[PDB]
Amino acid sequence: SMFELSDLPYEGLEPYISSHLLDRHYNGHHKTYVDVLNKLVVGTEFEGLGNESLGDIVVKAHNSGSAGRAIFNNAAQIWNHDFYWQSMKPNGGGNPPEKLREMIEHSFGSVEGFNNAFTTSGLGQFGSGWVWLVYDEDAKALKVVSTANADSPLLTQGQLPLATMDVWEHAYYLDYLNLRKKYIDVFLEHLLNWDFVLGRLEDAGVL
Ligand SMILES: [Fe+3]
Ligand code: NA
Repeated sequence: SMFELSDLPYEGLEPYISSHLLDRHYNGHHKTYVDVLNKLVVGTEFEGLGNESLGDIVVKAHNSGSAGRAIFNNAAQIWNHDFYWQSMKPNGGGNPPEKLREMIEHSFGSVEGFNNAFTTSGLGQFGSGWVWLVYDEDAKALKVVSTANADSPLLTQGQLPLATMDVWEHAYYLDYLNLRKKYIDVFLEHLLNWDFVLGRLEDAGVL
């Protein structure tokens, strides 16, 4: 019945995300969202709820408009960061597994087509935000979309999130400074967790 900072799935992602950067992003930014949300939900319908309710809280707070905006920003950021950490692994990146190949090829023309769409989307999100690989139920295909600030596919009907890459400047600044492209390159090359993507498409019954 309080929000908590959930454990990382790994000890680190060096040398791609430095020890210092991981510490500041996780124990600094992500931890602070958890603290702030605990403070904000007091006296509201969300008091005494835990991490499993985060998805529900995001949608309800967003629908509330002005009354729910701070709660939305913080709940959404916690949910987004949890998703981000699961979206990477040590020895990640590279080509998708065999069981994903056709869907990737169908949706983006080729692996290189995917890398290009993902990179374009990341450099295209002006200011703070997130890049998502999603399954679009109406297109019957994978898509790349970006969101501003704390927005996510939880806000959009028919769009199942599969992986995310944080493009808030704090996600990469300490290691890559203003070179967001260098960080995006590294994400695709060595971080993206295809086991997570695949596992979620299997859970949703898509594959
Ligand atoms: Fe972040
Ligand atoms: Na959705």
